[PDB]
Formats: sequence, structure tokens, C-alpha cells
Amino acid sequence: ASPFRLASAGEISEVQGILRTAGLLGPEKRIAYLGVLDPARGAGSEAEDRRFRVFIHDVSGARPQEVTVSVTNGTVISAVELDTAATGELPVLEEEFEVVEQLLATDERWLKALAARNLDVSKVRVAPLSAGVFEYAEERGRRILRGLAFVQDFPEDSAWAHPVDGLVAYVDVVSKEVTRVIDTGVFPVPAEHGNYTDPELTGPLRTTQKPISITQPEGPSFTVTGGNHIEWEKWSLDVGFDVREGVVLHNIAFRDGDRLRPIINRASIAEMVVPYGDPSPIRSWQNYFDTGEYLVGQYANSLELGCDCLGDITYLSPVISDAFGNPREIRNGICMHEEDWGILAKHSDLWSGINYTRRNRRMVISFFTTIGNYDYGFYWYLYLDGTIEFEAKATGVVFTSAFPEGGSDNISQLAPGLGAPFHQHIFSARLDMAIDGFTNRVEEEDVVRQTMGPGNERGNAFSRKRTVLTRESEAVREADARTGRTWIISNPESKNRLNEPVGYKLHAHNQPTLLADPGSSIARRAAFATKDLWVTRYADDERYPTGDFVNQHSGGAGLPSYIAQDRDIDGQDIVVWHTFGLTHFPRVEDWPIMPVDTVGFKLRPEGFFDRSPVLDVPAN
Amino acid sequence: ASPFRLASAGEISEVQGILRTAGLLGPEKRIAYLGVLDPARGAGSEAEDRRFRVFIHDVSGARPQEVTVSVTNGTVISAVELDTAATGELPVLEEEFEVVEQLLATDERWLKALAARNLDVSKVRVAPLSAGVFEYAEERGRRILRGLAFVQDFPEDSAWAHPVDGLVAYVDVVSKEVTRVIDTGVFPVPAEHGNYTDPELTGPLRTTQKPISITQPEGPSFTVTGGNHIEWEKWSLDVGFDVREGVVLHNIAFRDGDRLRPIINRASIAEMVVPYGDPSPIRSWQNYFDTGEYLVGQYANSLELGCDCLGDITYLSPVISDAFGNPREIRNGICMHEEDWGILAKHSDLWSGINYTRRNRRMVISFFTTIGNYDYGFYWYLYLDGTIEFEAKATGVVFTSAFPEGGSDNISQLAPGLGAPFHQHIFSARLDMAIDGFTNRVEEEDVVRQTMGPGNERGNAFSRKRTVLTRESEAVREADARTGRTWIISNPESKNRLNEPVGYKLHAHNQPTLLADPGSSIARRAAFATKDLWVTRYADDERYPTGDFVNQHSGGAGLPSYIAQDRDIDGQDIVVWHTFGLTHFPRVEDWPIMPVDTVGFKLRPEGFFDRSPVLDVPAN
Ligand SMILES: [Cu+2]
Ligand SMILES: [Cu+2]
Ligand code: NA
Ligand code: NA
Repeated sequence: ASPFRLASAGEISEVQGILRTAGLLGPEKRIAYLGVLDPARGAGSEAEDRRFRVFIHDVSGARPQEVTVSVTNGTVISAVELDTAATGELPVLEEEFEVVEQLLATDERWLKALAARNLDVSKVRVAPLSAGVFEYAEERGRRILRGLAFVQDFPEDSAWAHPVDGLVAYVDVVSKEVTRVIDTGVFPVPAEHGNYTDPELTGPLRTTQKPISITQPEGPSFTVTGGNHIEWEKWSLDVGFDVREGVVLHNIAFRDGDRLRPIINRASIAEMVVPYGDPSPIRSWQNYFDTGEYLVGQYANSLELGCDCLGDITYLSPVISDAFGNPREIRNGICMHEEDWGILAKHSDLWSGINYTRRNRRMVISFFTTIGNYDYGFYWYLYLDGTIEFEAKATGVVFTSAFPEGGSDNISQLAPGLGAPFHQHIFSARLDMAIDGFTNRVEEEDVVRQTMGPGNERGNAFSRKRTVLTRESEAVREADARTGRTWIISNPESKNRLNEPVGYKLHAHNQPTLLADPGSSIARRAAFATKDLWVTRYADDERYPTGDFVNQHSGGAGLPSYIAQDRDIDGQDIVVWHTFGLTHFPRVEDWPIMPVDTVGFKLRPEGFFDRSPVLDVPAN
Repeated sequence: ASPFRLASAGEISEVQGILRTAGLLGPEKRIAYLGVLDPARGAGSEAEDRRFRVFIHDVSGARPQEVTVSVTNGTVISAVELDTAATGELPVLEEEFEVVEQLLATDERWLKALAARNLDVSKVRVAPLSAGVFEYAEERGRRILRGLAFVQDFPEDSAWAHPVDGLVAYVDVVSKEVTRVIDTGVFPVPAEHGNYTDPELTGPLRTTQKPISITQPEGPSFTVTGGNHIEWEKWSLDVGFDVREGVVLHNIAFRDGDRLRPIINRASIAEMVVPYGDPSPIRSWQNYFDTGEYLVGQYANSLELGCDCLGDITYLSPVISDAFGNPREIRNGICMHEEDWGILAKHSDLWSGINYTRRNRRMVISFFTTIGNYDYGFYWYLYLDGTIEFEAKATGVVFTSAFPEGGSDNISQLAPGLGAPFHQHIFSARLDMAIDGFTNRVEEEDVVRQTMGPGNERGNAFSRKRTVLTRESEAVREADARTGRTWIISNPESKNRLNEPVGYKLHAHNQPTLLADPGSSIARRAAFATKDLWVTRYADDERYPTGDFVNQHSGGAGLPSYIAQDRDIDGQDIVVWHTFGLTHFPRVEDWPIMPVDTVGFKLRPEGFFDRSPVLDVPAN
């Protein structure tokens, strides 16, 4: 059995049984996170030990625990009681989504605010929102959620159309108390609906779209073995799934002749945060760590054939744990298919008379998740020519507010009285590199402009310079789009046939990084988001750029603390963390449901191969 | 008949007849460029006048002419004798491609250089390369080409594998004289072949690719009427074709309810240049204006069904003129099809219970051209949601040199002894804007970071600032990727239902612009390439950023001279010129034939619509 196989239902049940037998999973306990751990370096031969890590919440007020179990051996490896005021609260539990609204519905201050606005409490939905860390001392060590109100005129109404501005509440979800209700003033509740399946708003549906049929009459060119091992057009990898990160790729390698050459040991989106830029106190605290606080894998959609995934689709249905340790399958949660990708290479040569055209293809591994109003697709692509790409597709319904009478520098108007606060969606890709194996380094490569003069008399020359990042203290880097800045991951001990180090070049989109003031809470809690590229020395406990417990965790842990170790990264087992985000000034076209917009990055081979790796692609 | 229809064979013949009857097209004359002119502003009602512009070369040494004819009326509108030392030489003629090699084959200096290197003259191919303007006074007013030598070991060999470095020659293609032969020293001629259809180099061809079938059982959702008028998913446009620019898009508009709203009046790639960054005198003069010097439309490939264009394809076969004024069809030179484009919009709403998914599509209009060693695909995309995108796909065989013994700061190694000089491929997109009609302006929009303090106590706020470009003197702009800089084209007299000006936002890729020293010849001749964005007032004679006659034209004309008029662009008929390029440090994977790499830009509606324009898209 591959140590990188997906968790099975039975493994989850065994975790549940081990915890129960150990006294760690009584009736007051709730699992907030559960996932398999990756194999240790050098374990491959042989003795598998499948370990699972668990964060256990306690609804009676006792301290939560972090536990690692061996499902192979039926044992508890470690169990530690957590002090959440110090190391952070556990991820938000799905069962807490409804608690915020329920507690507020009987609170006299909340009821007073709603009555002043002539809103029926039974129609008022409350978004259960992560709290962060601000000035409220009573929240330290307590599990808090904040609530913003949205009116549903009827049960199938889009409540996002009807934000209740001027009002926010804070709730202790363990003691089941409402800590604060803040009402700064009434705002009109926007009147128009945003019901994008209502014929009155859509108009007559188009009849002009003729069908498109994508089929594979001999089936797909990729095979799946061992549950999640992919072989496709010389690529080899394993598709993992973690309730926090979502789809994870392991052991990305390329068969070059008859050697299996590693490229990336683990690829994931290790954090994704949505900071808001509206200074109103109703929302200025708002920063949604979709990955670290809510767990994006947990909310993966079941993807329907034809509608969500077009073509010849192979599905994985990953297993996660519910809050009690029972396995739950996410049916059709991962889509895998191969797609045509236009022209790969083409040349019509006058002198030889030979005309040559070849087509490209990509392997696609994706999932789609829903976090409140947001919906995101996470796509990994592998191309015939060795390129690796990630793309996020952001859609859903924009988070709304009132639109202030005199306008706003921090909010867009979408409809009469309806606003959408400015925000960013910022991702961290954690790429545990293995370029031709684990001995790797990173160089920053800039274009170099040259002055007209001796040695360059016509002023045409230009060049490039590479700077080796030798230690972690030197490996916090920013974009420089103007100088074409990229980062090359190479293996200094593996040379191609031209005696040059094999490598892969990371091409970033160079979008803005975190805009918040450097002194803000979010700049400290999401320090990773302030820089485009970080390199660390591999360490099995350094998994997320924000640390293990992001919820209400005050700042510092994660990448800035890892980097302080100032470890050697010059020909060592290293990890690249790439920050990339979308800055979203909402547009009217984003309302009532937003068209997809994208952000991502790609890596291309750079002297990894001895010549083009796609010379053996056939015509047709 | 639409005044924007493609030229017909008969129209070309009529130009030929008008010129002949006027005394302008005798036996010594050769047509270097011929194309229809666009209709004048306000002509639409009615009286069509189809005019064609012609550049006429004279092989006997007489001065060339620029002529405009009316094929409607059978008349010569204007005919002007050109002074090429002042205003530039005419575009390279296809018949001159072979002349450089032929003249050199009997030149004793060339023969001496080849004999020193033991090369058989019959095997030596000579790339016919544009000359530019450097220190050689005798070239002023003469039609010069420069030649670089490549060995073909046999007739179906790839000569690019065997550059002859240290050697360059200059030729007067009218007087049929060799002006200079420069031999700076022998370099080994690289020995390996680059024959990408040789089984010895490809290895056994893959058998792993299973078929992909893309079909449309009811045909495509777009119609073509009037030869080149497209209607597709609310878009309306006309597809033009010009021998210089290639595919051109006219009258891009969107049917919003029952109004046809204009967006872009004319879209084209109005220049594309390839500057080289190797300071060796063998190549330091090298700058290939594929569009302005060679005419990319002229060399458009015939695109084969299945191999070049996959799916349900509708072809246009544009007509151009040969050197004598006879019409010539480029069979299957333009591909049109619609393609699935993944998820358009999706949201799974907990509170309403409604799960909603819709798919996107794009209309694709493309051609592929071959310029010596280079092959480029030009793609225009129209999406359901109003987005417009351009993409260039660069492939072919890299231009080679020797790889110097001690290495090189300006050349990559590809194979033993084989180099590829650093270079850029830099495009200019000329977008004659018509956002809701012709009264337009441009704003530069930057993200604005805000300081923590009063009014922003938590340091989370961020904003945006828009700067109106009021006159052409203010409208030469550079990228600022770090501040998320974009440019919005709006109609200040057309408001959406929220009382905000309708607009489209240009999203650039923010790649490096021209790297050459500002004092270089190429910085002067390709001044457009030094800045990302220019805005001019529309003028029917301001067609190319480099001017009308680029070949051996010394500098200044084009955009820097247009801009000096300092015309009002604040709510006027304006033209956006976007510079965007690929900076190419060749990689071993680019050899022997290069995988496609891409560059481009896109424009998205920004308050153009009153809400999402794709609410009427049906499921499935
Ligand atoms: Cu957003
Ligand atoms: Cu190139
Ligand atoms: Na590593
Ligand atoms: Na215009």
C-alpha cells in the first residue's frame, strides 16, 4: 500500500476507536480537524506507519487537545492540552454556523436593534464570522464569533441583497452568551432582490447556445492506481486530500527516458485569507482565513458531471471525519480529466520544406468549495512540456454592506443602497521542492539593463543576474515586475548534458500583496501575505504560513518565526511559499452573482531537460 | 454591402486595373503592400467608397510610390513619390528572400569566408534580415538586407542547428551588389542536427495519447453573414484582414437588451518587433519588425482541420495581392470557433438552499504566421461575460549563434557549441476605443494604501485613485504592478443605472518593456516599446506606432510624434496603444523546436452593465 494513499473510511473509524479507547473522545468532545500525516523523510523502505493528527474541541469548557495517533499500531503517539489564549483557538466548527443567529434571536439588545429597523427576527440570517484579535480583552481564551445580519424576505431569497448595516454582534459560542451588540445607527436595508434564478431578474433565458460535446471514445490517457496514483504523459503523482488544505499533490515527478525524476515533493494551498478594506467598525475587524479558520476541504462541493466537470471525468470521493469521528465521503469532490490545450509547437520551414504542428494537453485536478458567500475552484494543471500551473477561480456572491449616502472611498455601489466593501483574496502556495531530488536551492533572477558604451556600442545588450538565497534570513523576497523578476529552484548537484544545473522557474503574476497598514492586526496574523516569496528549510511541523491554530491567534507564529531560525537553504531540502492574490474592487457586473475571476502562478522547466521533452509527441 | 467586408479577389484586380490604367503599375513595378482602408467616420449613411492603399516598389531604381485608389469609382485618389532616405524604405518583398543568398554565392569575399570554414557554398542558406539604421552612410536611401549564414547538411535538414558565427554580409537588393562582407573570426559550426522529425532524435513516438473528440452536433452558436460579420452570444463584430497587421476586429459591440452598445471600434496588433540583446557585431544590429517590415498577414499559414484548429471550425480565406496585383487567397487562413471555458458563475447558498452553476464560453478568432524561424499565433477571445482578451502564442525555432568558449552574458547554450541570443518579442495593440460610442476618456487607476490612524484606527482600509489623462502630453504611461495599476476607458456622457460612467478596465501582464539603452537606434525606432500605455486622439492616418515605412527608417515618427500634437483626449474619439512583450532567455527545452509560450492582455467591463450580463445563461 502506498503511504500516500487517501484516508479510507476505516482509517477514520480507527482514529475514532483509538481516541475513544484512550479517553480522549468522550461525549463532550468534537473533532475540529482530522487528517493523515505525510510519511517521514526516508520512511519509504519500508514499515509504513499511518499517523493521523486531530484537534479535539470540548463543548463543556475543558481545554482542547492536539492528538497524533498511529492507525497502523492502534496507539496514541502524543496528546497535548492546548492553552488557546496562547496558541490559538481551534478551527470553526460547522455546528457553530447556526449558533450565532440562534443566540442573538433571544437577546434583548439584538431584538431592540431589529425592531428599530422593523425587521422580523425570524427573517434575519446571521453570518457566523471569524473574530480575529482586536481590543476586547474578555475575548482572550474564549471561542468568539461575530455576526452580521442579512434579511431573507422568504426562504429561497438571497439574503446578501439585504445587509443590515450599522449593526454587529459578538458571541461566546461555548458559554452561549452574547458578549456585545453594537448598533451605530440605522441604514436603509437595500430593497432590491438578488435572486438570479427569478425570471423577472434574468429575463427570458437564452436559446442561442448550441451544444458542445467533449468525449474520449477510448477513454482517458491517464490511469489511476492505488486509489489516487496518477500516471499521465510521463507525469507521476499522488492526489491527496486534507480537510484544511483541500486537494494536495504529492510526489510530482516526470519520467525522462527510464528515470523517474522528482520535481515537487508536496504542493498545496496552505493558507487563503480575505481581508476587508472598509474602515467602518461594523466590518473593520473582518478577515476570513478560509483555509486556516474554516477549513476549505470540509466544504468541498459534490461536482456534477456535465455542469461542473465537462468531458471524460474520473472522480475521487475523499473521506473526512465528522465532528464525532465518523467517516463521511465527499461524493464526487475531486474532478480529474485531460483537456486539449491548443498548439504545443509549430514551425513551417522554408528551407527544409517541412511543416510541423503538434497539439498540447493538460491534466486537470480540481475541486470547488463554498465558504459562506464565497465559492472557489482550485485547479492544478500539468502540461506535456513540463509546465506546472495553479489557478484559483473566485466566484459566489460578493459580501455586501449598505452604500453610504455620500459615497465611499472603501465600498462599491452594486444596486440602490447596496454596497460591496473592497477586499483581497490572498493565497499561499506551499511547494516543498524536490528538483531532481531534495538537494535544492533558490535563485532570484532579474533582467539586467546594460548601458551603451564600450563592449555594448550599439546599446542593444541586455542580460540577467541570479542571486542565490543562501540562508532563511535572506529568503523573504518581493516581486519586481519591471525587472522581470522570477525565482529559479535548481539542484546544484544535478547537471544537464550542457553541464548546467537543472531547474524550474517560478513565474508569478505580480499582483499586489497585503495592503493593510504594517501595524495592523491582519499584517501580523497574515505576515506571509506581505511578501511574494519565502524560502524555508523543510521541517515536518512547519505546515502553514500562519501556524497551526489561526483562529483568534494574536500574531507572530508561522513564516516570520520559521525564517528566524536562519537555516541553510543552499543545497538543502527546502520549501517555497508563494503569496499571490486578487485585489477586488467590486463592480456592478459582480452583482447578483459574480462571474469567475482568476489568479495563480506557474513553474516552467529551465534546463531541467536535455532538449525539448515533447519531441516524441505524435501528429494528430 | 457592409463597408467593413473583406477585400474580394475582384477588388484586388480592380486596384491592379486602376493602377495600370493610371500609368502606375508598369512591368518594373512591384506591390509591396496593398490593403483596403477603413470607412471614414460618419460615412455609414451611405454612399460607400471602398478605397485601397498601395505601396509600389520599382525594380529599376525609380522612386517608389504611395497610392490610394477608389475601387468603387475606378479612380486614383492620390499618388505620391517617396523619398526613402527620409520617410523609410518599403516593406521587404517576398521575392527578396532568396536574393541575399544568390548574390553572396558568387561574391569572392563570401566565398573566401566559407572556404576558410570548409563549407560548401551550395549548402549555405542565408537568412534575409532587415537592416535597420546604423553607421553605414552608403545605406541611406538604398534598399539593404543583411545576411547571416546557416548550413543545411542536406535539403531537409534544419539549418538553424548550424549557424556560421563570426560572419555577416550586407547587400543592396536593387543594384544587386554586395556592399560589405564582415568576417571577424571562425567559430565552430555546431555539429548536432536539430531535426525534430528524425526518429534518432525524437525516440519512439508516444502511443499513450488517447483521442479527444470535440464536436457540436447542431453546429456552432455563432453566425457569419456578409462574409465576415459575426453574431455570437450578444456580441457583434466584423473580422477584417490586412496583409501587414493580420486579423483585425471591427465594430466590437454587445447587445444589451435591444441596444447594440459599441465597445471597441478597431482592434489590431499594429506592430511587433523582436530586438536582440547580443552585443556581438555579427548580430547587434538585429531587430525584426515582423509586422512593420515583413508584414505578418502575408505569411499566414493555411490551418488544417484537427491539427491546427480543433472542434467545429468556420474558416475565412482572406485575399491579398501578390507582387503584381493579382489576387491570392490564403486558404483556411483564419479559424473561428467557440469553446467551452469552464465555470462562469457558481454559488451553493446555505440559507436559500439554491445551488447554482453556469458554464462559460469564448469565441476564438485566430491566425498563425511564419516569419523565417519564428511562428506566431494571434488569438482574439470574446467571453460571455463581456471580457475581451488577446493572446499571442510564440513558437518556431529559436534564432541561433555559436556558443562562445568562455560562455556568454547575452547568449544561452542549447547544444554543444550552439547558442541562442537573448531577445524580446514586443507587441503593440492598437485599440480604437468606442465605449458606448466615441466620446471616451482614460483614467489610470492605482491601489491606494492607507495609514493606520484617525478614520482608519485598525489599519485595514485601502482604496483606489483614478487620474484622468486629459491631453496627449499626459498620456504616455508605465506599468506599476506593485500598485495594481490598470487603465479604465470610460464614456463620461453615458451613465449606468447607478449614475456612474460606463467603462472597461485594461488588465496588463506588466512584463518588461524594451530593455535597450534609451540612446540606441532601436529605442528610437521602436519608441512605443519603451512605455506600456499610450493614448492618442483618433486620426485616420495614425495607424502604426512606428509609422508607415519602418524599414531602414531612422527614428522619431510614430507615437512620439503623434503625441506631440497634445490633443484633447478627455471625452473625445481616442485610441489606446498597449505595449506588451515576452523577454526570452532561451532555455535548452526551447531546442530543437520550441514549446509555445504566451503573452497578452484583457479588458473587462467595469460598470458598463447594470448588473451581471450573464444572468440569462441557461443551465446545461
Ligand atoms: Cu472578492
Ligand atoms: Cu523568442
Ligand atoms: Na524540499
Ligand atoms: Na476611438
